[PDB]
Amino acid sequence: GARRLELGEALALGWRHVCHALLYAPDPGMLFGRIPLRYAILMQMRFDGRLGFPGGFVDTQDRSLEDGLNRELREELGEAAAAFRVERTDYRSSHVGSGPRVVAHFYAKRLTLEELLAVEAGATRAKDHGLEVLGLVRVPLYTLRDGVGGLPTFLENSFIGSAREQLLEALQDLGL
Amino acid sequence: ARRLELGEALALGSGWRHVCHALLYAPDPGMLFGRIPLRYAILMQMRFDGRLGFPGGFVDTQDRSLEDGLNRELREELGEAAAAFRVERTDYRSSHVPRVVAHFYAKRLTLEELLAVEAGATRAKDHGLEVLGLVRVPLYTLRDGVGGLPTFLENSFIGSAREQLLEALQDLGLL
Ligand SMILES: Nc1ncnc2c1ncn2[C@H]1O[C@H](COP(=O)(O)OP(=O)(O)OC[C@@H]2O[C@@H](O[C@H]3[C@@H](O)[C@@H](COP(=O)(O)OP(=O)(O)O)O[C@@H]3n3cnc4c(N)ncnc43)[C@@H](O)[C@@H]2O)[C@H](O)[C@@H]1O
Ligand SMILES: Nc1ncnc2c1ncn2[C@H]1O[C@H](COP(=O)(O)OP(=O)(O)OC[C@@H]2O[C@@H](O[C@H]3[C@@H](O)[C@@H](COP(=O)(O)OP(=O)(O)O)O[C@@H]3n3cnc4c(N)ncnc43)[C@@H](O)[C@@H]2O)[C@H](O)[C@@H]1O
Ligand SMILES: [Cl-]
Ligand SMILES: [Mg+2]
Ligand SMILES: [Mg+2]
Ligand SMILES: [Mg+2]
Ligand SMILES: [Mg+2]
Ligand code: NA
Ligand code: NA
Repeated sequence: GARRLELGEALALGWRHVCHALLYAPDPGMLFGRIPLRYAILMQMRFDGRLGFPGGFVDTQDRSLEDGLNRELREELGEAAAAFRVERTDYRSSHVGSGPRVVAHFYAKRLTLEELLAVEAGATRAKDHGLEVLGLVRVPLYTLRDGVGGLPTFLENSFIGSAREQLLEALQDLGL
Repeated sequence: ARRLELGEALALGSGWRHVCHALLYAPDPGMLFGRIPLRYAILMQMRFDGRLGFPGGFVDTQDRSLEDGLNRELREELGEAAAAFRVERTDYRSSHVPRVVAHFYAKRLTLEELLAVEAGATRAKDHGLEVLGLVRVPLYTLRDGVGGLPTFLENSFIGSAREQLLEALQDLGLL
């Protein structure tokens, strides 16, 4: 897919910069009792008809990449997002997007389960709800019985740009 | 799957199980970007297997009817905002065919009822467990031509929900 860049290497090009973020939180619940949920991971169904992570374009009124990311999260989720900040400490990888001079920045934030729920809960009151944002979904991590149902089936769905691959890496690296 | 009449499908042996699901929808005067008219908000959901489907579940013997069994599953899967209405036999659509025959419904609500339904749908009993969240079908197609609804239909669905969506979009002039 799109070439993997360094931050500064990509930051060098004077271009459209777009940041998205995976909010996760640890999950002691079990499906049916049997199945481990492990973590609760927040994606969203976009206006595209594709699955993906929240956030969006970085503009000229953004003091830093983070400012725009944290801005585009509040737009898409409402004021549950104002309980945290995704801090570049969270920055994971960059990819050259299919748009005219479009780099894509991927973040991953560890929230607590108690913060994460209130995001879902405040999502109908969001500014872009039923507009850019159609609906928040969780990611299934368990994959069982069928040997195909669960996560694998989930990843057969459509994903925006590089979200599938961003999602896979986060599961690998942050050990599963 | 393969179509059948309702009575035909009610005339069946003890080894058969029945399952009910309902397409909820409401008129929407809003527009995407203040330009693309939206039309209706049509709720679908992310299942435990990552297959896109409609609210609903098995009828089972303990519910008095198919409608009851739908409405109960609907309050479990969607939360207590589904108690604001009740999806009757006059909201039934079709019956399709392991040994199961699946019934599909379409219920037209207010915009305010359907919006109130999304807010409470995280407090639902099956949220996190059975259901992993709610979504709206985009009905528009974007100027690129691929985007919008067509790209939403590229997703992997459960049983015949796709057929049932495409059916429900044309059949009451949502297309
Ligand atoms: N992991 C990933 N990996 C990779 N790329 C990823 C990834 N995740 C997401 N992306 C996506 O991230 C980009 C933007 O997506 P978003 O996440 O939604 O960012 P966002 O929330 O800040 O805003 C979205 C934009 O809003 C729209 O704007 C309207 C409107 O303002 C109006 C005015 O447009 P302007 O040209 O004046 O706006 P500017 O773009 O110039 O600022 O027309 C736009 N529009 C409508 N249809 C089209 C079209 N077919 N082609 C181009 N533009 C279109 C679109 O241009 C954009 O999709 C690409 O779509 C790319 O696919
Ligand atoms: N449009 C549609 N058109 C048509 N069919 C449709 C449509 N939409 C949904 N369906 C499906 O609605 C039926 C099930 O009801 P649901 O719609 O999911 O609503 P519901 O809330 O009652 O949930 C049914 C679930 O199924 C039950 O448990 C599972 C699981 O634990 C499992 C436990 O043992 P297994 O080893 O068999 O698990 P699997 O190997 O089967 O995955 O038994 C149930 N189950 C799991 N997978 C399947 C399958 N492919 N076919 C039939 N039953 C299945 C209940 O505990 C759950 O509630 C059929 O699975 C059917 O495929
Ligand atoms: Cl604004
Ligand atoms: Mg946005
Ligand atoms: Mg977006
Ligand atoms: Mg059930
Ligand atoms: Mg259920
Ligand atoms: Na924006
Ligand atoms: Na409209």
